[PDB]
Amino acid sequence: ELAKYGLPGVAQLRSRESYVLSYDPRTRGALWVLEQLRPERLRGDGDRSACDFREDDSVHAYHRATNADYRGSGFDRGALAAAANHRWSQRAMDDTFYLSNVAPQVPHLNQNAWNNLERYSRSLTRTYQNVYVCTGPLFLPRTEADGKSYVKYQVIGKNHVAVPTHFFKVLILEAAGGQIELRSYVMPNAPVDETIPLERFLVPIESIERASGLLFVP
Amino acid sequence: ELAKYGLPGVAQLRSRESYVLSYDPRTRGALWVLEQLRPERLRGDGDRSACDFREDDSVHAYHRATNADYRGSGFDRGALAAAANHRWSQRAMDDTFYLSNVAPQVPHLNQNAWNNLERYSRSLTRTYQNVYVCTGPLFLPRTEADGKSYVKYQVIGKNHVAVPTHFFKVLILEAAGGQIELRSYVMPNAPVDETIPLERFLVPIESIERASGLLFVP
Ligand SMILES: [Mg+2]
Ligand SMILES: [Mg+2]
Repeated sequence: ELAKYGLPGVAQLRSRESYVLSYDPRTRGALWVLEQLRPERLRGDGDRSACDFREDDSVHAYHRATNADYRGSGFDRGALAAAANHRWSQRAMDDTFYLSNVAPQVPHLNQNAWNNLERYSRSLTRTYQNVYVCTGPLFLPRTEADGKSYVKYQVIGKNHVAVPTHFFKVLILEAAGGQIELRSYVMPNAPVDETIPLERFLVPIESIERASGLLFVP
Repeated sequence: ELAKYGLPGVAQLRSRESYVLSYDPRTRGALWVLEQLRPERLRGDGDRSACDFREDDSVHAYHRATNADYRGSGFDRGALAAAANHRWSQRAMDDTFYLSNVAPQVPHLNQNAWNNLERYSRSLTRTYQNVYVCTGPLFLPRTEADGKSYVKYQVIGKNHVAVPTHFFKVLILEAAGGQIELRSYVMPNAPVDETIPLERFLVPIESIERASGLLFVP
């Protein structure tokens, strides 16, 4: 048999209380995380200190981000499935502090501009019955003086956790009616101004689908 | 439950007559390719023109490598599963010319030193009843002027096909008496001296396992 000893590659799905993620052991962070925020269900009892992030013991130690990797890095532990999205229940929001839900994020971006869009998705849960949000990183290519195009991203910690160049957020908004409503955003991993209107970052989703390796048109 | 709209990330395993691969839609290349070389049966009468490659149709057109991506790159279409490994059957060799089995490779490496390593793998079908080979790319970080580590690789064509910085090859040498011995090689995607003994590119498998995100030890 060709599979006599096992295949080296894992399809690394995780389904937590609060989201589903697909994990990439090479980047030491998630490919995508999808949550369904419904209203009804956002605001609730439960909280946790802003810094109580935990490594994921379901990920092999070879490919597992640790708090030490972020230590001294200048990057926030930016959660993709946001914490205030799941104040519904306690470990429903404890699952959002696993480092599998986290990518190195420029702190000004984590606290102001990505934060405003997190609010926007939390505001749009108001016009539509159900709001599904899928979030993840981008590593976008970039030319230099020689004319050739390069992907270049920073790598932090001894475990070499990748710092994304960009992040995407795609929302498909509905149950209560007829169900069109797809909206796609991308911001660079950089101190982007809070003043810029949120929709200056709208992008067609195949932009994201080609770059990310994922397919969203279902 | 939130999976009501499927998942955007499909794990990608193809099984051809000659190998199992696992595909990466973001790099537009295989994460690994798994062959089982057996002492002679896989050297028969098959043959194929050396540049006759097919773009894979089992991969969505947003994430697939094409021959136009390679055309002006300066890079060889280096087959990870070697074509000479499967003279056994015409289809077993035609499978190795799928572009999903191919990564951008510096042509001097493809034809002198990587070639010697594959000729070395085919050789060791002397001593061992079975020789398993797993080949794949590596994207290794390098340290820059500012003291930070970055992963930097070129992308070619307008599907942005990742140019690996290194290549790994793992030999699982099954001796006739059941005994299995392990061997691991990493060579840079560069013109490297074919006169250097292949012994100098030996590396520990945990090193490939931490860099690639794969787990090999059976
Ligand atoms: Mg945050
Ligand atoms: Mg070759």
